[PDB]
Amino acid sequence: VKSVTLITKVFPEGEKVCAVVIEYPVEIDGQKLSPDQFSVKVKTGDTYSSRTITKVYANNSGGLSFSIFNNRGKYVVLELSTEDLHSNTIVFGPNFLNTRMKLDYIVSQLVPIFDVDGNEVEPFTSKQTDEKHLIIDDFLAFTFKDPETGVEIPYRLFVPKDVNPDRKYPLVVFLHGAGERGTDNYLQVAGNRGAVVWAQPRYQVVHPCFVLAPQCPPNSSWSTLFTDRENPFNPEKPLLAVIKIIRKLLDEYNIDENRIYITGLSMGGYGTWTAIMEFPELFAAAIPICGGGDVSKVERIKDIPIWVFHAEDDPVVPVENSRVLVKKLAEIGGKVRYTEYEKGFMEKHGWDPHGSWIPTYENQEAIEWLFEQSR
Amino acid sequence: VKSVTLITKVFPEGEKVCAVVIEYPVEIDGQKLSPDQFSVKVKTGDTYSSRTITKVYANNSGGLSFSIFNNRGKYVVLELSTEDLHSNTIVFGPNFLNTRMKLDYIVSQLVPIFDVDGNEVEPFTSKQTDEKHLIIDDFLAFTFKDPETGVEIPYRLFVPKDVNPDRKYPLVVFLHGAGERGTDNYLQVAGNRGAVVWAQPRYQVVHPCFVLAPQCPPNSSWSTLFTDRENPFNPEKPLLAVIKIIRKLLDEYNIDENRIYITGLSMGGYGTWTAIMEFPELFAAAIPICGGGDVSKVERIKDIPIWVFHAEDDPVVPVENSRVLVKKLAEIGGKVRYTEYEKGFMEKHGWDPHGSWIPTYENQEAIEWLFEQSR
Amino acid sequence: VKSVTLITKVFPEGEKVCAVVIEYPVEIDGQKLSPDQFSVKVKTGDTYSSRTITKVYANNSGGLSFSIFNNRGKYVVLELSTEDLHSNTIVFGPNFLNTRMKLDYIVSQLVPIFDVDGNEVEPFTSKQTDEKHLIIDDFLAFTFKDPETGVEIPYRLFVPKDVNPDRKYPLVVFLHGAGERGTDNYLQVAGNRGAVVWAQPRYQVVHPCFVLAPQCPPNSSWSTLFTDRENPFNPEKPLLAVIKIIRKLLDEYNIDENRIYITGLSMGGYGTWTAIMEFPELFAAAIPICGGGDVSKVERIKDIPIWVFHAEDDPVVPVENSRVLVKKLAEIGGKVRYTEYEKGFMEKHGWDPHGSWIPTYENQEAIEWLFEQSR
Amino acid sequence: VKSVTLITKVFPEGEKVCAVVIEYPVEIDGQKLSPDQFSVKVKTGDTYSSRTITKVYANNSGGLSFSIFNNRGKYVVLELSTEDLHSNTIVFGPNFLNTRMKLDYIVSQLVPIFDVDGNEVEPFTSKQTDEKHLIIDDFLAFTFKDPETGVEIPYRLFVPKDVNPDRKYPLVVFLHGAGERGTDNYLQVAGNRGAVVWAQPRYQVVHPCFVLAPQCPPNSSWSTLFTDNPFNPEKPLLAVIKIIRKLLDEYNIDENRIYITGLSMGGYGTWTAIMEFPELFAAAIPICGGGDVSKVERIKDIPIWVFHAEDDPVVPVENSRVLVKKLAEIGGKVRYTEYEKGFMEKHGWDPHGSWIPTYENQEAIEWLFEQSR
Amino acid sequence: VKSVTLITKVFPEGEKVCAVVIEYPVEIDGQKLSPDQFSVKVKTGDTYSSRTITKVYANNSGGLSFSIFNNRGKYVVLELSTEDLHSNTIVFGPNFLNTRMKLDYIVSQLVPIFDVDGNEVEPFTSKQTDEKHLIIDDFLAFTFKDPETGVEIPYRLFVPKDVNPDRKYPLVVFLHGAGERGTDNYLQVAGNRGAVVWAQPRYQVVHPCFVLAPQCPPNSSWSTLFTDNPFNPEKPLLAVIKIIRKLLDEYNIDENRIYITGLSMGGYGTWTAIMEFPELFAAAIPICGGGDVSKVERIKDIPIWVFHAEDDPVVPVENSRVLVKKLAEIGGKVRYTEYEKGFMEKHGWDPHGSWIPTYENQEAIEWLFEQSR
Repeated sequence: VKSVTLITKVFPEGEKVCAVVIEYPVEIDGQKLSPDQFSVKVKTGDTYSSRTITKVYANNSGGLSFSIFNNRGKYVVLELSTEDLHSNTIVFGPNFLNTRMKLDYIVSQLVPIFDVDGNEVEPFTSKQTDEKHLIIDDFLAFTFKDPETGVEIPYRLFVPKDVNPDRKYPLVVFLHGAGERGTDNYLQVAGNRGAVVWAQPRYQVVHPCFVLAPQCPPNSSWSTLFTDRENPFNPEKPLLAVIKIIRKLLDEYNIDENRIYITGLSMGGYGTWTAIMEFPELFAAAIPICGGGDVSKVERIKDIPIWVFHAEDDPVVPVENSRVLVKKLAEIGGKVRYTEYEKGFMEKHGWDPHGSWIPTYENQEAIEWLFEQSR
Repeated sequence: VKSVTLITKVFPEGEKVCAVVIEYPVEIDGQKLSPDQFSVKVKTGDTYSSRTITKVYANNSGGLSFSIFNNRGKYVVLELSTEDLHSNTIVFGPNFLNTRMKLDYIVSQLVPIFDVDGNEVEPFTSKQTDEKHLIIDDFLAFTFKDPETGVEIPYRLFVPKDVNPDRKYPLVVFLHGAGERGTDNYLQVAGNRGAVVWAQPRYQVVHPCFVLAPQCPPNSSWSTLFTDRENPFNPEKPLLAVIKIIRKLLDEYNIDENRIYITGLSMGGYGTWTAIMEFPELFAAAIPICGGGDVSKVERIKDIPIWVFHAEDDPVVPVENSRVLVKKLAEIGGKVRYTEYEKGFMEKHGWDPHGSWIPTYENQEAIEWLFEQSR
Repeated sequence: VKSVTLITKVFPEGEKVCAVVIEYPVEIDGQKLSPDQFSVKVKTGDTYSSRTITKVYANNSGGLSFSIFNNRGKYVVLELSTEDLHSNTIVFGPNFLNTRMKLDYIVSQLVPIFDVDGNEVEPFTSKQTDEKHLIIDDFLAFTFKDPETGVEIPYRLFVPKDVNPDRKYPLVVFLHGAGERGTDNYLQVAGNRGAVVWAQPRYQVVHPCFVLAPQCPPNSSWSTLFTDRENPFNPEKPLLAVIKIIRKLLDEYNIDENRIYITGLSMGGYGTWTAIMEFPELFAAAIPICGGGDVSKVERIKDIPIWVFHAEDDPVVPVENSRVLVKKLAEIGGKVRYTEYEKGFMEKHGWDPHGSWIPTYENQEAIEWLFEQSR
Repeated sequence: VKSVTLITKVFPEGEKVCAVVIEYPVEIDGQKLSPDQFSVKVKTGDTYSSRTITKVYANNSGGLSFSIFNNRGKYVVLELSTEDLHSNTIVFGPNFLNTRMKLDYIVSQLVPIFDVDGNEVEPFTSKQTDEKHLIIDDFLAFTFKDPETGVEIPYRLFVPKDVNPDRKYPLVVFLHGAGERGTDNYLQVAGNRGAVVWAQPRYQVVHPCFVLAPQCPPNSSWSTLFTDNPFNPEKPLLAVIKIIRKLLDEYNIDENRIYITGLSMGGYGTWTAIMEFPELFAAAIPICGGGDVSKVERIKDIPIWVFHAEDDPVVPVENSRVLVKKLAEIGGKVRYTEYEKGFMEKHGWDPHGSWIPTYENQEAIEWLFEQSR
Repeated sequence: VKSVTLITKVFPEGEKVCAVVIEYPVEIDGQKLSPDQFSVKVKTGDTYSSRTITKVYANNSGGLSFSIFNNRGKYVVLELSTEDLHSNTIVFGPNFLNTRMKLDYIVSQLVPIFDVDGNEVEPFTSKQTDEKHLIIDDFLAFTFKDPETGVEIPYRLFVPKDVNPDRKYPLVVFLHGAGERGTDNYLQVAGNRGAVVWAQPRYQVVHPCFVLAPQCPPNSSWSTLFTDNPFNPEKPLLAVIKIIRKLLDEYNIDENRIYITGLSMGGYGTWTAIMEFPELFAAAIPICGGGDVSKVERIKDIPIWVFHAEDDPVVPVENSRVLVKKLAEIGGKVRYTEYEKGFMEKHGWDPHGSWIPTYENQEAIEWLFEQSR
């Protein structure tokens, strides 16, 4: 048996282990396979618990790709329920700092299975061999040293593919929330669908597009939110660092300066507002999700298309925070939109009301809308 | 213990008691509070039944506002399930006349609770002290005497706030259904989300805007629906009265004559159609929900933007009623839209199929759409 | 007792028997009727199973029309749950060929019922007397002999009504999937909501419109999908036949040549792509649902408005199939849209992931969108 | 169709319709029969409501008797569920007087069924052509006027079948049950398993015997219970003694095994019967009643097994305690089975209904019969 | 309000709060009373938690006694559910030593209630003014120091009421239960129905008798079980014999029906008691214990009924087998009821807890009492 590969995918609520792919020395028909032949367990933290297997099938790809036409291949897929308790890869530390658990699995083929050549492959158990992160392992990693400050910002960058280099494509920059702050250069891309959505085939196929995901570094913030109990709206070192890495990106890549979009939640949201306000010239449009908020400075962004999102009953970042801005924006001639989710609506869907970014990145309108903005 | 305040909010299906706020002489941390410490009961009609408490928390506001940051305050909030049987404030009388039950509650703190100062507040029970109606207690009340007829129409009016008086804002006039007919000048604003939606922060913050809610007076109707088994489409005294109170409103207030929107359901819907047809000049746009219907007269409204709404299986006001109008409108060059909800769709969501206004006022498109109309 | 009429309606997932209407010699008040007075059973195949009755009511129409105002009439309606196991009329044969079961019912009035005249109608049992197919029995049937080939294509055609003959209306042509291939000239109209949606009152009332539903004939396909394991994209005899029957339609009917829309799923989808590519001049706009796919030939359709739909996890027609086209379209200047449903999304709603046409025809945007296209 | 016959059967809780037996003009292959092919509803009292069909079959018999070896033919039994809400024939009106609603049933055959050669059989609907009461229609009915007190007492009498007439058999006398006071000469025997348990084959093959169920008229009691102190003979009980004498005169009954048993008011009834005629009876099972403890000496020699649920809310458990205590301390021949609080509610029975598990206690039955003089 | 009184009752599983009795200053019409009108919570140990009110009413009594005929007045009983998680007064600490948390309850009347003339009665909240322990507060408490071994033994003693003093009555001696070792003179009698079953009216009206529940101090056992071989008398058991003698000296007790019974360690206790003083006892029910099989000859003549669950994970079922086997082969007078694997888990009891169904087995009770010398 060649390998056992854990597969992760980023779901609205974060990255989860979503399937396990086993590479058999020979092919195998899944025409005959079945979930109860197999066992998948996660360690947390000193015991194992069962992940529940929803489907089973085989292919030669190695992906989650399945055809009712050729249910055979050296790769057997074990698709797992995303509703499982320990499906997440990120445990929520307290304060505002999550951590992503070194992944720990054990898999078993419990009974013999019929192979195509054939006819009998003997039961095995194995810890994993491989992680393979969907729509995360496509972002290159780079660190950046702000030559003027010292501050080092890790960042992940998605770069379109099969795409004529003689055109220029947009850039969606993503600022993450306090929870993904860190140093591992991974959290920012796995915390929620903030960076990754823009990189999904479904969208790339109609709007290619770079994505940038800077990670901002445990003890600080994008804005001066966590660095100044005086006023949280000012540009902090990390945010400035990032503007420079946008500039680096412009320099190196067929990036259309006219369509630099920015978005982020919480700290990343506060951060979006600050970015556009301290650099009105830089960005084509913004989606700030549950942040704030320098009202004196809305005059600058009067001409930037902006869709705001906040849940009414968010108890971490008060909704008044977004209302103040939108209200002032609108009366001033804005160019602004605002979906504010109803009290309960979030809970109703199984979401902390603070996680207002979740329906947001699942909004086809918002994404389509963002791409029709330009300068 | 200073006070016990019932809080009502208008939900799609009507006003419900949604929380109870207790004012304690000292502050209290909810960091330590919990639903099972407390009891909330409603009288109906000679016995009490339990309202079920979903959350518990404390603040200094007095509102449903909660921060995971300062779960303390002289106000303790007891949030109640909106799914409870006797959560409504309006019992449906038979015929077509609802009544709103004088509200009758009793609340108890069942065990001692730790205060911040501290440390021990002793169990109590109390009937209520206060009602405090969210997004209803913002509409001023006024009665109007139609000097030409005699007819007295009570009305509630919402008036934007924090808003430059040197600009002019729109006016959304709301005509309610037979069920809210009356004299108490409350029903029209609590029957459903018809008046109140337009006054929600989420919308006011991007389109300020007056709202008018005339109440029409038990034995009559907006159109001659209930006053003439000959043809129901003609302007009845109440509807005419109202046009005059629009005129009063224009006179007194920075109301933009170009953006007078009108909407209503059933009798209020029939009434919307009549209003625009007998005063094509007055209104910028209309949303008529399950009404009718003077087809001869569609030529006048040929230029008014109109979105129609009716559920297919409404058994009170037949759907053909809306189809006839829309059909004739469209072929004539309308300027019309039409969402007709599928048989079952309503039931499926827990709604009488006659209550087609419910998804409607919960439609972001419809609201956004209404505000981009003007003359 | 005059008659017992089975009523069918086409639901997203196919035609189902949805109610039973009994014609009584006298009138009857349903004011007093009730489901438990009655029994409805289906044969499958040598035993009967219970259909579950959700409502009961009476009218004089004979339709599913109900008024809380006149719950009386010679027609008693027995509305049945659409969630029943043997509610469908089509059993899925294996391979790619469904068949529609000759319908077999037995109904009983189990106890006496009070009539209006009155007062006592005696229990009965009866097999059915009548089928009466909603929004299917409106399409005329015609067969066509392609004079150049020999191929005979049956087809169903919907023709607007109450509509000025001096204007011209659009034509929505529907190509069905392999499953509805056949000869009975019915399957194509009952397999899913593909033809019928466009004929629903809700839409006809705002966009009248012909609908054409050719049926393509067991051993073949619209494109050369099933007729050439070399390349599936070429025009097959049936598809060509159909273009000619469009021409027949133009000739005979007030059909606006500028607004000939085309749509279809699977084989019908493959077929849509081919149609527009081999006749760029003929069609105003297209919605191809899970098909393919001649990439070399996208240059021709560069100017046709097109909304593509495919579910990510469709295992019959791979999603890459639609992505390839959309991707190439877009970079070439398309005029294209693309909703690709998320892995799981379908299953989540109770739908085979291959049935991506189901949310699609239930999309108000897509329908509204289609009608604003023209030449 | 030749007929549709209801079948009643006395369950611990009382009488119930528990089968509908449908008589065909041919022979039906029950092999292929199914509950979902029929429907049975009971009118109450304005509307009808469904009865749950639990099983189906197919004998030549006509009784609720089924054999896996021939599931055929002429007769078709539909067994109904006894957890159905409207399975009770008796409805407790608002008092101590229940009543037996005349039975109203409609029965339909929903689909064609295959007969034995098969051959379809085409659907029908019908009201019932028949009632038929198991074991309960096996008790002869008689009335007796007290010659004496005018006061007429209806009785039901079970006679052993078909056993050697030149021998004497025991007599079991049952006393209901304020609930069953009346005139129909039916309530006393349908209220519960009071009189019927003795009559079931399972007990009759081994202790063949007569059983006597008189009926107290309304507005009276067996003891002076519902007149007032409550323990002296009332007209009705007096009259019953005479009926016993009448039966001895008329029947081969063993005078040394006349047993008495009763149930609530019948239970008072029982204690009074024995304390006032201590010579007459060989043994007694008073269930949740009471009686004169100043007269316990009189009965010190009769085997007695006393039954009462501790959480009884109608007849204070205390009434048995006092008697049992005094009895045992004075020499005895007494038994006591005091059901624990909760036990009754645990088994779905009103805690006053202690006769329910009692008459179902095979040890108590066998015990009674081991008595004599 | 005059008072709020908790009511404890010994359930097979141990002691529980099962009613709160609320004393008004007027008379309440229980007819109109409802569970949803009150709330009762038990503090444990930091927070409180809800108790389930299952029933409500309304007597002048004060006990858990209800009559449908007057649901009134002064006193109001709220019965609590015994399937509640925190219904146990005793919490098993981590060992063979449980403990009885001082009872902490808060009780509220949520709505006005109609009194008998009615007349509202206005809501209140209160902690408890009272405990009150059913049957358990009917055993006098005494201590005894061994004059002898210093070793002090607390005991509870039940005395028959109110029966003829010029007669001798049996004595039942109960031995807990490592769990119930202590000093409070309460655990032995609350752990389970060990001592109380004998005291319930249902058994007392028919076999009136004394019962003795001594308490083994902690760190000891009745036999040498928790010292070490485990079958010889320990200080505690020795002392208890003397208490028996003391009671005979002090009380009208029939020396020919002194019965011994115990339960786990008390069960060892029992086998040791009899093998070391074979003259003293008339019969014995050892429950899941063991003992010296080399000394079985000694006891060959005492009626004994042995009980033990086969899947016991504390005291190997084998210990009873060996004794019962040797006993029967040697002449006997022995019974054995070995509960099948699963039976205990089927009924919600720890398979070690075999005393639970045993003390609930009315056949075993009646059996013990049929013994003598």
